Amino acid sequence: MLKIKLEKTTFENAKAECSLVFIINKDFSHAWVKNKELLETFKYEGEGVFLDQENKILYAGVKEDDVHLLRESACLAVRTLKKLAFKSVKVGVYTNALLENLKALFLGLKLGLYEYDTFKSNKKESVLKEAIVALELHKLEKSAKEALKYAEIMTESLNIVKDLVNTPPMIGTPVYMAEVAQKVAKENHLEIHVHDEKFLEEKKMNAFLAVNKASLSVNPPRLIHLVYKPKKAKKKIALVGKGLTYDCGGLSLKPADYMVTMKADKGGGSAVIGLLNALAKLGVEAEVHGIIGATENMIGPAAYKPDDILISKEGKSIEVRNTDAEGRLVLADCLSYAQDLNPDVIVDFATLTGACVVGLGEFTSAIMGHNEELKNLFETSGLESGELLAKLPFNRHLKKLIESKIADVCNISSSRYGGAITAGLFLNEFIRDEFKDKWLHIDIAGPAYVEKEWDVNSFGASGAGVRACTAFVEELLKKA
Amino acid sequence: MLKIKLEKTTFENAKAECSLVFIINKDFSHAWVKNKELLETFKYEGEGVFLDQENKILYAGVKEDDVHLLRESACLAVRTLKKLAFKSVKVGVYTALLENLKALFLGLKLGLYEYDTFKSNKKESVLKEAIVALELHSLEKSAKEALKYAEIMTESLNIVKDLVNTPPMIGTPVYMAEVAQKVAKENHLEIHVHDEKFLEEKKMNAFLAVNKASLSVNPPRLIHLVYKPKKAKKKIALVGKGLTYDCGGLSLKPADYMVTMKADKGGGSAVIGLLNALAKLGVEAEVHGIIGATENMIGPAAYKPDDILISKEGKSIEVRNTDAEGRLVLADCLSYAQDLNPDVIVDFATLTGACVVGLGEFTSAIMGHNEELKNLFETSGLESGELLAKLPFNRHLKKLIESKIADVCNISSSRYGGAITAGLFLNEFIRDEFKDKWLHIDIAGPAYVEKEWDVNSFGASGAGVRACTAFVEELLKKA
Amino acid sequence: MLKIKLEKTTFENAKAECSLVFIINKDFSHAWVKNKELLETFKYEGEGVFLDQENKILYAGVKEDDVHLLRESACLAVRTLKKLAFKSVKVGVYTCGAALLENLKALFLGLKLGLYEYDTFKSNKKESVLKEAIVALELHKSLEKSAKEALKYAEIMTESLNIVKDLVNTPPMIGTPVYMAEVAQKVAKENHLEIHVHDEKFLEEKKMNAFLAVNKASLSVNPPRLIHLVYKPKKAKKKIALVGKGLTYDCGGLSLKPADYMVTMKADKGGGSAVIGLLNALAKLGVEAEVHGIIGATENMIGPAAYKPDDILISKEGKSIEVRNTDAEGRLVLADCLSYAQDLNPDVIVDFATLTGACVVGLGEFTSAIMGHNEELKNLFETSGLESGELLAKLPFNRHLKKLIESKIADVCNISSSRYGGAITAGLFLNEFIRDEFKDKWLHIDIAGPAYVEKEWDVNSFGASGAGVRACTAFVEELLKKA
Ligand code: NA
Ligand code: NA
Ligand code: NA
Ligand SMILES: [Zn+2]
Ligand SMILES: [Zn+2]
Ligand SMILES: [Zn+2]
Ligand SMILES: [Zn+2]
Ligand SMILES: [Zn+2]
Ligand SMILES: [Zn+2]
Repeated sequence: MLKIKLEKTTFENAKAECSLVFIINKDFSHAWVKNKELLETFKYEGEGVFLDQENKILYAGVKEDDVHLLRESACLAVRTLKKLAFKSVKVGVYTNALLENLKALFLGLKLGLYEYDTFKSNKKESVLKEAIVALELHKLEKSAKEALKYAEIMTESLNIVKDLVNTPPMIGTPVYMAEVAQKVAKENHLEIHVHDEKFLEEKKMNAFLAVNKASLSVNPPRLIHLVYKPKKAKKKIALVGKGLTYDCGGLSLKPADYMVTMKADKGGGSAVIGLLNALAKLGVEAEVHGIIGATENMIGPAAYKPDDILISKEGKSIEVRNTDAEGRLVLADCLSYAQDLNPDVIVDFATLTGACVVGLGEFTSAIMGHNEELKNLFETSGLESGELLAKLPFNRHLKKLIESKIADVCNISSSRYGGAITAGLFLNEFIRDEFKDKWLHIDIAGPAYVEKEWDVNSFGASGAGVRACTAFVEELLKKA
Repeated sequence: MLKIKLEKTTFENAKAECSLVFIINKDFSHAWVKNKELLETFKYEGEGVFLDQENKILYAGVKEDDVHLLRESACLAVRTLKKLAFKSVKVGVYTALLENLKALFLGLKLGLYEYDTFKSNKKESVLKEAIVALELHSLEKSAKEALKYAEIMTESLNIVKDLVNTPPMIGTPVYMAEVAQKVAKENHLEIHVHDEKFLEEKKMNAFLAVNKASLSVNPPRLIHLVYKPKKAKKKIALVGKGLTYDCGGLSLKPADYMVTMKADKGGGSAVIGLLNALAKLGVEAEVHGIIGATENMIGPAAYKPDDILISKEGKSIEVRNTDAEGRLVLADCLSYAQDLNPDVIVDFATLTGACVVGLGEFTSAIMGHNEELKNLFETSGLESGELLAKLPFNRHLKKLIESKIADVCNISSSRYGGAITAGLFLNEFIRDEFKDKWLHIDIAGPAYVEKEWDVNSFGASGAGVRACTAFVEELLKKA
Repeated sequence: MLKIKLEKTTFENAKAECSLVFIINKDFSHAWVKNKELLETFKYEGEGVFLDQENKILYAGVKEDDVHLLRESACLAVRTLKKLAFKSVKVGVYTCGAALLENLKALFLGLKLGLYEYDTFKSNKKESVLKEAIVALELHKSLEKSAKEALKYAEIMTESLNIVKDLVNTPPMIGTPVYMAEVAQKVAKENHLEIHVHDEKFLEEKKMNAFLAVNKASLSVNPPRLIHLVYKPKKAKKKIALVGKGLTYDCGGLSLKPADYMVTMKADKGGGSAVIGLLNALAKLGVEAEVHGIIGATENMIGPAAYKPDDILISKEGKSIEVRNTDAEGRLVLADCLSYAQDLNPDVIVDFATLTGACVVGLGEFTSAIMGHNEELKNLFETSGLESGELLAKLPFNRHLKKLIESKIADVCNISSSRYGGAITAGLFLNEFIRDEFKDKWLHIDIAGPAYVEKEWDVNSFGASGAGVRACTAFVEELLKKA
């Protein structure tokens, strides 16, 4: 809740309790650097932050003239000030290019306040409450206002997602996800449907139901369906999300080291809820459907099993060989329900595979699908939004590794290599021909939840997928 | 090899002891399908091969009208006929025309390859020739061009494959050098073969560290091939990991992961084959092939987790795992490569398991800074029939190879991003003035695979050779 | 080194390019807190350091009035100042809960230790501008004589510690057993000590086959060294033998260590290294005792000549040893070196070894284990050692543990038959090689935890700590007091 006040005034004349000045690429020459000697004395060379005490100026380093590094720096700056006693900070303006840099600056600043400290007995309300932005170029009023609108909506949407994903699993049940979705629907006047295991049975979503069987009597599943219907709809978009509120691996039980952080296996479903908040408040011209399959994957005497053969809603049978490959079962059924809506575009988000993380690192999501133009659009837009992405290619050799001797498809690969992609090729088996060129699969298993601070993300949930998909939709609608 | 004869005749008039007919996308309607009824009776629907016994016609299915699937079926067809009694097969011409003809002739030829040297039941094939009727399903010009590529590329691939398949007691660093010597003699190439004393003079201590355990058994070799044509539009350095065996070192591999490590020399072998291909194709570029050859063995002299190595470039390396040895060898070989002032540097290595986990066994990773250069390699490589993907660097991953007691650590602090942090390790040894001239290709996946797939027999594939050849040809076009 | 200058003046009139003031227990009331308002505005509440830029004052928090936290904070202050542009810092004299002498020692040693870091191989490494601390002889709450005594201790102990740390931090390709002998030779030359460096033939003649078995794998690459340093003062009240495990690298042998466990094994020479540093310290402190430093140096490598599970070795002492795991090699080298040590007929024998993983599992990374039979001797080492700033714990033998190192085909086994009590059963194994006439004169110190830690803690930088040197030094001094 960092308020940003835009003011038609010079940086020098603007009034706040302290000052923020960015040092881009180690350039200390600007007028705003009031006491350069002080920096020399204490050897500040532009890496990280430095507080001039006398002048009450916080300097924040930006290693290269780069919009993404500016976003990071702004976040680090406000993180720093949050611990101090200044109620307000003033900052000059740093910079299509102008709009993107103002978005980065304002979003950066606002995300600086976030941390998941709900359970800390020492949590303190920040004194820092406002950033005063002097509308004057470091090197317009229309752009600032637009950027500020984005920053407020995106900050709110990301923090919704981050709060949901960070919520511990005894609390963050499938029912709890549905409640978060209800608030978002009520806030934006959206249509929402919340289906239970009875609906799932009716629609023959037996893959989804299988995953939930261990825990049905404790925490029943929810299929959550949000709809944003605007005045003008240029496209119909289905966003499909894995809402595994806890994943212990089922009977194929995860080792202890790997079960921690599995409250974040609802990262994909949570991003979809945040995406409907963001896309509705931005008022995009598209009918957007947010579909979340929510359940735990627990172990117990009613668990689904290695050797079970499940009949998916689409009709294809699935040999289960490992119950820890559960996200793709839930997704198989949720994608089927999505396709019944006849959307122009389907994007699914999932913390699907460990192999993705092994391949791309913790900070980068994978993009899969058939339509290269579509995959490129999502990548380019996503990269610009500040998310790290990489396309991973299908091939015919990988496709063969998910065959089953006794079912239509196996829920794991016969090889220990290519897991993220064979997982995407599993999902493909349930994408109808007439949707294969309209479909994107985004595996956010890495950056959805990371146990350290990085970029604009505090320890834990990051809200991965939200910015990227928002940018993707906006660019898509520009062509439409 | 498979002799391919180009004849200006109709398919019908051409003569051979059997016929090969491709069935594209289940189209059985063509005149060359002599007896449709037979195929109906025996339920042949165009998947794989089917042999018309009376007419002596082998049908080979191509699932889609696709040049790469054609290359695959052509290989399967010859594999099938290799076990039969026909000395010759005739085939029509299938169709851009150039790539199709290249795919056809290459695929046909590769169908004969099997690593069967140590098999006691091996017989010589009866099949010697494919008669190609120059008739579509000038032409002769394109055909003669595709056949020249096919012959050079088959030869080049089989050089790489025989070398990679050679078991480690035989395929020593010295053995690699001898193979490189042969290629240089056949191609009138300049060649230098340096030993551990040269390494020592050049202060290539990361390289030497990996070899220390086994120095007294099989000494290391730095192999330097040079192709220098009449006209050189570019200077190109090709740099290969030549680990002729990798047991992991003191960080010993589990038994399950040590099998196939004779193929840790896949990158170095690719480079040897590339100089064969690029010299015989007569490309207008000066090409240097640089191969760092050694084993990574375990013993009382092995370099150790906790060793801190001074690279030739001068940066220090904290060793935390002796099974990340390839990047040490390459660190020094890249430094040697850069002294040559090349316009382009590409390295090939079977570098990381994480690459394989990430992309699957059939696909190589492309890393670097220059997007235009990576894109050229990717696009040309895919067209050559190799599977590739670009993997992106980022600033977060770069932090993971930091060391508290050296300039860089030879492993990442994270379990995640292995192939890429290995790429970022290599990057610390690429001078600023070469960072935009550099490609890193991780072929740990497709270099060696324990089954047949596409045009590849069990074992070595020759991965990297086709993709880099196409990359070079495309590159010189723009120069 | 950080030059310390003692000056007879007030803190205020002393001159330096910056000041250091400790803030104890969040009390900001002292006159040396020049601008108290500044600290409030920027929410400095006494945790860690805070720099008053305008006044050039570094505050360093000391959570309680405690001599050990003072030592830690001093170190932090100088670590912080090392990265700045000040050539000199001035500080006053602090007397926390120790006494004046121990507080002076803490302050001066902490300050000096703040400069250490193992950065030899770093390319970015730069010399620090910070060269001196000006100590103004004025109490925060004979002073000069005590300060001179504390300064000498801090000077000798800093030097001794950094010798151990440089040696332990040295990577294994370089830090061979021969390299260990060379460092010992330098120490000997510097201090005019007797030194003997025995090779594998001496080991052979003395029938030290446990020692030799460990070395067999790597004999042809790096021959072993038995290092024997001797400090002989005019007046010696006691003969003290210090015995150290000098495994310059331990890959585990044929019982190969997992990869994640083989890293840091350059530090398996921590015990031997501490003994080398201990002779430097004790000679320069001029202690009144004949001190022997015995170091068994070798690698424990894998190879075709490596000693094996099922090998049965005849120790120098005569007892046969069933080997069931080659990664329990330190106790074999120590069996033979302890035997050698007892041949000196010392009054006290202390061995130091990075001996067991179980010790670390038991006490944590920061604490050493003390074993032996003589409770009073054990207590002297513990108390002395704690006061010196090392963390320590006595671990008790018992008869049930002793049975677990029995062998069906030899006199003793080099591992226990149980997964439990590893550090203690290793100590009981050592005991089998301690003659009856030395059982009440023997201490075994397992420094497997603190000798090497992969982070900064207390006064120790990433890596080697020099664990054991401060503790043993204090123990010898206390011992000689009563003698
Ligand atoms: Na994650
Ligand atoms: Na492979
Ligand atoms: Na330790
Ligand atoms: Zn799972
Ligand atoms: Zn899951
Ligand atoms: Zn390796
Ligand atoms: Zn390797
Ligand atoms: Zn050991
Ligand atoms: Zn040891």
